[PDB]
Amino acid sequence: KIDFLLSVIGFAVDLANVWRFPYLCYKNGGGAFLVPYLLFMVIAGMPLFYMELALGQFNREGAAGVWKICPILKGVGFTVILISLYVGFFYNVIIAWALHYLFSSFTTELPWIHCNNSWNSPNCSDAHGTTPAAEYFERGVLHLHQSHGIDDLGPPRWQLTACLVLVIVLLYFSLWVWITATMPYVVLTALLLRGVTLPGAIDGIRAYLSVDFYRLCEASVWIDAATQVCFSLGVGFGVLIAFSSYNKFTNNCYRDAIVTTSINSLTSFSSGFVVFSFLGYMAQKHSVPIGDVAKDGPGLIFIIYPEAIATLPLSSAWAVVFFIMLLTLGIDSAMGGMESVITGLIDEFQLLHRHRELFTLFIVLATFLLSLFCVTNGGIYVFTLLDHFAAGTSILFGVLIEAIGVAWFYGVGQFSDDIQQMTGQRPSLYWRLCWKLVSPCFLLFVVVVSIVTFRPPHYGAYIFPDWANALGWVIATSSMAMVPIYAAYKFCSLPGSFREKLAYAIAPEKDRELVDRGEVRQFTLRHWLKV
Ligand SMILES: Fc1ccc(C(OCCN2CCN(CCCc3ccccc3)CC2)c2ccc(F)cc2)cc1
Ligand SMILES: *[C@@H]1O[C@H](CO)[C@@H](O)[C@H](O)[C@H]1NC(C)=O
Ligand SMILES: *[C@@H]1O[C@H](CO)[C@@H](O)[C@H](O)[C@H]1NC(C)=O
Repeated sequence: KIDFLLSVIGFAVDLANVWRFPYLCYKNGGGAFLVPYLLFMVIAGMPLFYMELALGQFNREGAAGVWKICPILKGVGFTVILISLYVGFFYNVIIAWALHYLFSSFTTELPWIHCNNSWNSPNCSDAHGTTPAAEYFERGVLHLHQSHGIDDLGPPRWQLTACLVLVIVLLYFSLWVWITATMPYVVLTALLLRGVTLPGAIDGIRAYLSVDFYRLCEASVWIDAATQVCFSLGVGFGVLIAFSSYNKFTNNCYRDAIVTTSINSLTSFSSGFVVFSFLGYMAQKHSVPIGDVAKDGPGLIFIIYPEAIATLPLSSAWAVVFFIMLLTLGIDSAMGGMESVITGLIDEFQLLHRHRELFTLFIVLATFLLSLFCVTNGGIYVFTLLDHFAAGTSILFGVLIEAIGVAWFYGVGQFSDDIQQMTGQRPSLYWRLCWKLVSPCFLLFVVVVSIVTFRPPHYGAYIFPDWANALGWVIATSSMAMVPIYAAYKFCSLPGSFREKLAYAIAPEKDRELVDRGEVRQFTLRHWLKV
């Protein structure tokens, strides 16, 4: 009842709809990003959500223990864990920035209002060049002007290192909801009501709701939309399976999938609406076009929202409340992502059941030491590289392998009966077709297009060198290469001839009685042709 609805709210809003979605909408065409996003959502965001929810609820294992249905494909369980670790590495930095801004908001005069300060260049325009908020961010919080690229980083900054330490301590002691869940909705509604009334908001709304029919012919908005759907829904991170492994057996995993995706899409739409409504007003007030008012990067919202707060009556209170909300949202997301990895590695190995605090300490210390790279002078370059290369092709490859392993090796007709065991009904033809044919081919197309059509990352005008791209590709392939290695190890470890090795490697562990009598279900084509 109310506990069910309060659980949907927690999954409906996260840091991926407030921080990344508007920045990806602005980077691509305004309104040309909403067509691939909605198409990919409808096609392969509900089937995958349903699949992971049901798999976790039925097999009662975190991330790699659910692969008793196909022992040879356990490498995706480690791939998703590596992806989660990589994501958390740069996920901590956003919380550090939010803490910095929250501490800086306790003033009678906000520091990002005018440019008379010591961190301002002559190229600053006051309501007329660079805006005071972007200059304040870059040259007072990041100190980006002292870095000459990714090959020249410098020592870490002592102001942001303290925030990172505080975030790490809080996360560890939280890992070892009535107020925390309904605060972002109130804040976003208030911001939307404010931004609707601003003089130049209609132009931004029109640019947001207009679809450009020439930006859809480029193979970048599709990849961005697919990766953003994966980021927002949590598919491909190992989080949904781990969360659902604790749910009741006779739980309706279909209604949850139907409702959570709808509410998530509505929240994403509202966030983009607010951001573009403020962008239009800024562009009108600065006498510049909408596309030439900011840079495409993870500095949006951090540049926009302070300027929106500055126009409210008592701006200090609004700023404090907004940054507290952002801090809580980021903490929740990071703690969930880290708990996924911790529980997966605890379930996998047996010695660690006597190493709980001494394992969480190791994980958080490694995360802190790896996040220390992004608090240097040139940390935004490392942030951009990580954001481009940690997920994307690797996460889509992992999702494709998971879908293939569940729908072709185990069997969609057996998955349906497993669902019908816990819930009184079984999936219809639409769900089975989407699981078996529609989703895998689209995922394969997106993966192939992403690999063949490579676009180097950039931050405004800086173009990354060759070795940066090589290191990024190594980082991306490190998690992807976990499937063939485990497959080869599993094949070589099992005893018997080739046929017996294959039979024990592809058949489920609950079918050993049938396999021992020469009754392998995967040695006939009726099993592979059945939808
Ligand atoms: F095991 C679980 C325990 C708790 C939760 C809570 O949700 C967290 C919301 N997720 C949204 C999806 N994000 C995508 C990954 C990004 C990321 C970031 C850093 C490192 C790695 C990955 C992860 C976070 C929750 C909240 C209300 C509730 F009622 C129940 C659970 C989930 C699973
Ligand atoms: C900046 O400060 C100087 C000295 O305090 C002052 O003369 C100048 O007018 C200020 N700039 C603006 C735009 O007011
Ligand atoms: C700032 O403006 C001056 C002109 O007054 C210009 O010469 C300089 O290049 C500008 N700085 C930039 C664009 O970084």
